[PDB]
Amino acid sequence: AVDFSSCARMDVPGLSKVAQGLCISSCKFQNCGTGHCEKRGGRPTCVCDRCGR
Repeated sequence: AVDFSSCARMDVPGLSKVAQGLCISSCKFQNCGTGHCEKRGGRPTCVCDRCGR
């Protein structure tokens, strides 16, 4: 929906990069789901949505 930011806070230990790398690739395999780290108060969520070109 918004291709500009993606865990650019650098607040997490650092694994968030690999955790999203897999969440994105895995959910991308379907070609209709992009993995995004939706975190706010410390709740890292793995949302997958990328259907429709």
